[PDB]
Amino acid sequence: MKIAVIGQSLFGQEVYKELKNEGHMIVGVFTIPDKDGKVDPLAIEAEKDGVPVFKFPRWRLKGKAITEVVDQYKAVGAELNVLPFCSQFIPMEVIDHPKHGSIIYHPSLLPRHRGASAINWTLIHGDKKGGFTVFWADDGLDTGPILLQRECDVEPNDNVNSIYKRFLFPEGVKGMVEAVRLIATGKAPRIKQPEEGATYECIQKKENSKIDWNQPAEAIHNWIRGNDRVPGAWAEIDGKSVSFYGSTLLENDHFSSNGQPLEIPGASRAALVTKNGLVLFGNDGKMLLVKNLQFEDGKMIPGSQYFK
Ligand SMILES: Nc1nc(O)c2cc(CN(C=O)c3ccc(C(=O)N[C@@H](CCC(=O)O)C(=O)O)cc3)ccc2n1
Repeated sequence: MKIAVIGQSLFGQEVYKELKNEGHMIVGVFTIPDKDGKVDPLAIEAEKDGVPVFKFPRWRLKGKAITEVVDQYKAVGAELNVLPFCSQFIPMEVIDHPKHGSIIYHPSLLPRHRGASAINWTLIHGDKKGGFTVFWADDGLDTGPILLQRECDVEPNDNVNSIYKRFLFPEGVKGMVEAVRLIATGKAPRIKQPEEGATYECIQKKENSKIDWNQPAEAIHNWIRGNDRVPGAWAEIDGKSVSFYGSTLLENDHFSSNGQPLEIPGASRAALVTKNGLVLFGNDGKMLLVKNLQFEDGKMIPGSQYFK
């Protein structure tokens, strides 16, 4: 069938590639404009195939959909919109335009974790189970009826990147492909989302990923891994804004074997720089270990080397 792909990043590219190699006509790709001279991977792949690439900076403006944008989209004649990882909220005149409407990839077990930072919050809350959902877009935020859903285990030391690469990405690509296949054969369902279990969380940017030190070690661990690597949980250390990556809960050891005292404003007590990384304390006195630190200037250094 004729598909419009509205998304970005490598996930958008992979969904694009699998759909076209299943024989669907990609009549248009609608991704983000290039910034810093870099073309989005989805735009790159599509232009090689002679598929029309669009790079709208915005779809809606002052409450309403932009007219020029909507008519450019409508011209490609999509029978279905596929939104692999669309970072932009889409006007209903676009969503409802195709024969089959629009389906959306979302990396949480809806109704839980509605919102664009669902993966982050899956970890921040320390969910034991995560996964993704392919749903039919409606006017609400991640509220549309479910087409399919897939579940995975959350590992105690999973960060965003690791659960994304192990499961959410590869199985998500196959889920998007299977969903389109169900639509084509005309047997895809519309499972209305249950009210019970529905949650919303804010979008995770750098400013609101600042660390609250006044929590148990486990909650700090979940927070840090839940923002690793983007946007990157951070805290003030000696006047500078320092980002934390690669957290693991740590019961061992005393002390663990000495190490160097590092004062952190707001921390329940002083941290310890050790040979294996930065040991941090929660308010319950328990410990976590952070492998990597990053200052505002982007260079990553091992926590063991803070003083060196
Ligand atoms: N009609 C419709 N309905 C949905 O549920 C959508 C979900 C998504 C995916 N998403 C979260 O799962 C999602 C992604 C980004 C955003 C978002 O708000 N992005 C911009 C705003 C873009 C805008 O306002 O147009 C931002 O706040 O940074 C919202 C939801 C994308 C488009 C959607 N369009």
